[PDB]
Amino acid sequence: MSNQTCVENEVCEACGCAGEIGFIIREGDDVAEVSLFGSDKAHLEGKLAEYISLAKQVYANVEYEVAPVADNATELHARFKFEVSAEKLIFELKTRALARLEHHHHHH
Repeated sequence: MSNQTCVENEVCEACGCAGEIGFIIREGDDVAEVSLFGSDKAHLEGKLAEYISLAKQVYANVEYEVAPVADNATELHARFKFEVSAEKLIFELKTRALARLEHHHHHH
């Protein structure tokens, strides 16, 4: 609960035996990762609906999958499948801007 941060990264993944059964979408250039966070799952689900709208807009019949998320997870793990890496940069740019609302100045 220290005021100053201090996350230990050092070694990560690899030989981590993290999981064994296949269920998530195979990683590749045609796959993109999305990380969203908020007050809780309820708010993430609402914001998630908007994220999908952009996905369909950028790519028609877009496919996506969401891994297990707890109610107090505060974070949502989702993946999207497009056709080229560019879609990830354009989709991620608009998706981040949507949540970060960096478009235009103040509302008033």
